[PDB]
Amino acid sequence: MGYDYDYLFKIVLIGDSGVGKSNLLSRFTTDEFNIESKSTIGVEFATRTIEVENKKIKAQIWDTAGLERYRAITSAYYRGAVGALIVYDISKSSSYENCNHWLTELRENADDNVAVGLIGNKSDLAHLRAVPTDEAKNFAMENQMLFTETSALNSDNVDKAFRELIVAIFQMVSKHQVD
Ligand SMILES: Nc1nc2c(ncn2[C@@H]2O[C@H](COP(=O)(O)OP(=O)(O)NP(=O)(O)O)[C@@H](O)[C@H]2O)c(=O)[nH]1
Ligand SMILES: Nc1nc2c(ncn2[C@@H]2O[C@H](COP(=O)(O)OP(=O)(O)NP(=O)(O)O)[C@@H](O)[C@H]2O)c(=O)[nH]1
Ligand SMILES: [Mg+2]
Repeated sequence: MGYDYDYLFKIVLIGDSGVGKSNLLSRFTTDEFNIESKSTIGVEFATRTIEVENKKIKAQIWDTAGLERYRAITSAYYRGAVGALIVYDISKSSSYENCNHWLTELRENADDNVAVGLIGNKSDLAHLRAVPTDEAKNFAMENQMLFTETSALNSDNVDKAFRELIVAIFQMVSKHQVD
């Protein structure tokens, strides 16, 4: 209360430890980055309110370490989420290859009809690129996922990545005028 919003969307970040989930969260919600961030303790969330078609959408973004955890924690994490972002590190091909493992956790825990986006983070490390863009783009298309390469470090495409997901959920859950 105190805040006028039309929608609240819970969105979860999933992906290997180290890919940059927490920095994506912090960059998107509070415009902060930390080069010395460590593995996440417990579960955290932050919120940013954006505007789409003149409606205010509260985007509540959840974060937890990309590591094995108990069933009760993972169920609470996914519960109520209407969007997910699967994150890999464009400089680390093993993280990208593990995306199918994250897709599996998603299918196993997520509510019906969640919007899914794939993010290749750390695009500022293109001098050490291990994952070709066209390969990742194709993988996203094959699995009906949004796709963006981002850098939490320099802010490149971070708003774009989150906004596109939010706009996609918004599209789904509201009525729209034609012409
Ligand atoms: N809780 C609450 N907040 C309101 C209400 N009306 C306006 N506000 C706050 O006042 C802010 C400024 O109003 P408004 O200009 O309508 O915001 P917008 O965000 O719609 N800006 P433009 O529309 O861009 O100014 C709103 O963004 C909102 O945070 C209200 O009825 N209840
Ligand atoms: N160069 C660069 N480094 C990044 C970028 N994003 C995150 N990092 C760095 O990569 C490291 C890991 O980031 P972090 O956000 O903590 O990853 P995480 O996915 O949250 N890990 P965990 O799951 O364990 O909690 C940190 O040193 C962080 O600063 C980026 O866009 N570019
Ligand atoms: Mg983290």
